[PDB]
Amino acid sequence: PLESQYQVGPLLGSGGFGSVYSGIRVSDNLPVAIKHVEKDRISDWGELPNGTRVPMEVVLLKKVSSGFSGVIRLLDWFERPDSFVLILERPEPVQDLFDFITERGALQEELARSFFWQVLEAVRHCHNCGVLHRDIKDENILIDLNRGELKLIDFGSGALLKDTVYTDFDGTRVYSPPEWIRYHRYHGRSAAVWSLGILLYDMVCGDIPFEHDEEIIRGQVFFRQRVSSECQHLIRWCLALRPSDRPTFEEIQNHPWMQDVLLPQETAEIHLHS
Ligand SMILES: N[C@@H]1CCCC[C@H]1Nc1ccn2ncc(-c3ccc4ccccc4c3)c2n1
Repeated sequence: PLESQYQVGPLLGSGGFGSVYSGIRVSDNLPVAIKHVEKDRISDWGELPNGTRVPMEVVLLKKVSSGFSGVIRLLDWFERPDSFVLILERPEPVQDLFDFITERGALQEELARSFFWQVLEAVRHCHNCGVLHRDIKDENILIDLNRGELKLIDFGSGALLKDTVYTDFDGTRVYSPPEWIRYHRYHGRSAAVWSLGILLYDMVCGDIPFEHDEEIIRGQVFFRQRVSSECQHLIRWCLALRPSDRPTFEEIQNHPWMQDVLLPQETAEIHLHS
């Protein structure tokens, strides 16, 4: 088979996640993203039913890639002596929610609402498939700027969803809940709902609410921009210091602020086109 059925293009980015490149599938000019993960930097390993020892991201993406969904799909993967190479779907034109907020600042509530709903729909899909992302943030959300469809990326800090406590967090500290900071213990859904509150505030305020551990432990949110009282209410609910006091994905989606959402194409025509 060999790994030269893809044509390598510009390096999209690099970090602890490895290196991501823009690619093209030679067989049908399909756009793809190629991620190279060094074997040494793999924290949590997984195993495929056939016995192959692989990165956990491959396990979790195979559980959620039975599309369609708001999750970037794993098309293929390869093993090399000192690395693993993942072939993922690449929307085009595409923009990162982090870069989108860097350019446009605080998003209008109608846009934040459409974007936030699609994340909820995507996260619910991962949970329905027994996968937990565990690093929900603007940097891990791509926008298909023509279709106005958002898609989740980077399951490298994810895990299989479980009803017991997690005592491992390899995600963004400023997006981590107070219970992780204090006890180094959290539960999947409530820790996902905290991060969703950090995300919605980031959308509507143009920045995360907390920079340091004390601000997190305190969990008191100051609104720097004009934001509706219903939106502030949902944010503060998602950011309840006690996990049990946070909403469920159903309660978030049934909140008065989450009503009369736009469809992806309407959002792109009103807010993204031109
Ligand atoms: N969060 C960054 C946004 C801009 C490009 C580099 C990104 N860093 C990462 C980190 C880990 N992963 N894991 C998968 C991706 C990924 C997947 C598909 C992509 C499609 C188009 C553009 C970037 C893409 C990034 C990724 N990007």
